[PDB]
Amino acid sequence: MKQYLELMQKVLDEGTQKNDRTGTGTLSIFGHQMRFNLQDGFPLVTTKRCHLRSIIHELLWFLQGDTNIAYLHENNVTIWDEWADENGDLGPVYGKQWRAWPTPDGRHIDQITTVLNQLKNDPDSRRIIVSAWNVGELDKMALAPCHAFFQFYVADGKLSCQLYQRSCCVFLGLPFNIASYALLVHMMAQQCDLEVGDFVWTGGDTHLYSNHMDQTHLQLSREPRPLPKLIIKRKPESIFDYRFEDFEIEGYDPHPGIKAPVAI
Amino acid sequence: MKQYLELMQKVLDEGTQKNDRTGTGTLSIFGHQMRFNLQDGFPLVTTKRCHLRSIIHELLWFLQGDTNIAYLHENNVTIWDEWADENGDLGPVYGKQWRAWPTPDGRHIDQITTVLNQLKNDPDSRRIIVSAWNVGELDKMALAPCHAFFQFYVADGKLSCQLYQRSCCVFLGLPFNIASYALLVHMMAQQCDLEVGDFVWTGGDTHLYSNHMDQTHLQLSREPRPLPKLIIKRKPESIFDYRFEDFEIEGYDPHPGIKAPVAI
Ligand SMILES: C#CCN(Cc1ccc2[nH]c(N)nc(=O)c2c1)c1ccc(C(=O)N[C@@H](CCC(=O)O)C(=O)O)cc1
Ligand SMILES: C#CCN(Cc1ccc2[nH]c(N)nc(=O)c2c1)c1ccc(C(=O)N[C@@H](CCC(=O)O)C(=O)O)cc1
Ligand SMILES: *c1cc(=O)[nH]c(=O)n1[C@H]1C[C@H](O)[C@@H](COP(=O)(O)O)O1
Ligand SMILES: O=c1ccn([C@H]2C[C@H](O)[C@@H](COP(=O)(O)O)O2)c(=O)[nH]1
Repeated sequence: MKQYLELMQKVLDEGTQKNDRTGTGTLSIFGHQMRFNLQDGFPLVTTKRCHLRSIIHELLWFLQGDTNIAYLHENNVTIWDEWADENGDLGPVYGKQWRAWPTPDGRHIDQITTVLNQLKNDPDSRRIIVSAWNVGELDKMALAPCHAFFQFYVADGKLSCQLYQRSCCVFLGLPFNIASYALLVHMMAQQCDLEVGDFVWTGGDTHLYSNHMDQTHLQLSREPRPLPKLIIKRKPESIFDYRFEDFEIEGYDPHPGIKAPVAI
Repeated sequence: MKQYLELMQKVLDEGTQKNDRTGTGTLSIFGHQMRFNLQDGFPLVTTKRCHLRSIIHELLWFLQGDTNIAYLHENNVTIWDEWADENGDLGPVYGKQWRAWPTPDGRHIDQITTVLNQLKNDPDSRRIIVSAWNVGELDKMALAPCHAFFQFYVADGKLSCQLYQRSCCVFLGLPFNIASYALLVHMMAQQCDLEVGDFVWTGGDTHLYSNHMDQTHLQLSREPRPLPKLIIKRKPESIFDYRFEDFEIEGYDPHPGIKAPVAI
């Protein structure tokens, strides 16, 4: 899409040559923001074919508060296998923090439940937030949260959301993170009887890995196409009752997929 | 400053009306990003005379890990009075989370010292973050954090910083926050022998209160003046050893001050 393709061009033109913890190298910029009016369509990239199957199961996985790769493997979703332990645990990552943030005194906070109730009962609140950046448990996580902080906002019966991504692999992860959250917004909006608003993406270290240069140049050649439309075919009793089948993307006519190496 | 004034104009041009828990009306937009090249000068508002004394003392107070206003009173800083209890306590706000975020294991994490060490030993890290948003202790705080989370970044021997402010009172609090963090960056930079880079400001619910409209337009009719210059007259042994006298602001010729009501 326009915004995404511009971010790619920006990294290429202004990026800085940094050496990352991988050793692979990187072109990087710091601080960037894009706005996606969800009224214009689901922000799923068209200049390259992306698969929602994994994006959806991961999100539903997150909402369960599950941090064991089990559910994902049972649905043929790899993504988190390269960081899971023997048993398939990743530590108190997204999900554990979303559904059971640990207080210093033993209790547990349910941020998703809180956010739902604030949306329904105090939509004007300026502190409707979900944070995965739990400092006290970062050392117990298989990896530090990339999409670490998000805030909801209601205005004219519309639900908007801003995500703060500390680290961003522009080529591989961004398309995935964007669709993931756009998805959540729709789910929340349906559960609270609100129209969808804007999805605002904000990133910290935004980069393109060196061995992605070819792919990026290839993708920048392709013309963006009309955005598809997300369809929710059922309104569950709660935001925790959604099932994979409930979603359907209509009108998605993307350019062919582009394979690329994942630096771990 | 150009960036600041354009923000105000944007809120006024694109903001929708909302009601906050203070019973006061507001004009707000959601999601915005601002950039300040610290090498251009110290980002202190000139279209309105600002008070540095308080800005500096609050910051030192934060770095000390202090959450009681006694210190602020000794130096005659009043900014926090309205929210302190009978004993001057504000609860586990900024200072406490920064210097001693409590984990569930009974440990405590000093995030400031941590980033300092990351800045010196692994400046390329994409996890140099300080968060005051402790879901577990929000209910003990006199006020939920406004400048909630910030990330550092190094490139070309320059230290940049990005702040995420969930809620922002454009006319009254923003000038304070900008200058506060710009100061933290200079200190962090001086301690790490780095040159200052950019201070990126990212806001969530950015608003102007209904009773600030006249002052806002008054200020908006003024022409920004050249940015002042910050001069540190000493290099302390640690980031925690700066005194008020170590700082000098030169070339500050602001327009007349503009008194305005604070929503509590
Ligand atoms: C962001 C995020 C979550 N994540 C996590 C995640 C973790 C480490 C990373 N490391 C690097 N170098 N780049 C990344 O974008 C990245 C993303 C993802 C995991 C795998 C794929 C991936 O390789 N894509 C495959 C599979 C897609 C699918 O199964 O649906 C592809 O062919 O597109 C994408 C996103
Ligand atoms: C940010 C922050 C810290 N804070 C804390 C803080 C806490 C709650 C808030 N609530 C609201 N409604 N607006 C705010 O900006 C705000 C700021 C401050 C508190 C007061 C002033 C203030 O009254 N402004 C006067 C100060 C005069 C003086 O120096 O004594 C001014 O005109 O500058 C500024 C900063
Ligand atoms: C909070 C503290 C700060 O440092 N700076 C700020 O601008 N503020 C503002 C935001 C808002 O006007 C009010 C907080 O209200 P709430 O927590 O959003 O409900 O103070
Ligand atoms: O949802 C995700 C997860 C990971 N990453 C990327 C960010 C970095 O490219 C790398 C993680 O590295 P560190 O930030 O921890 O160094 O994977 C994303 O872009 N999105």
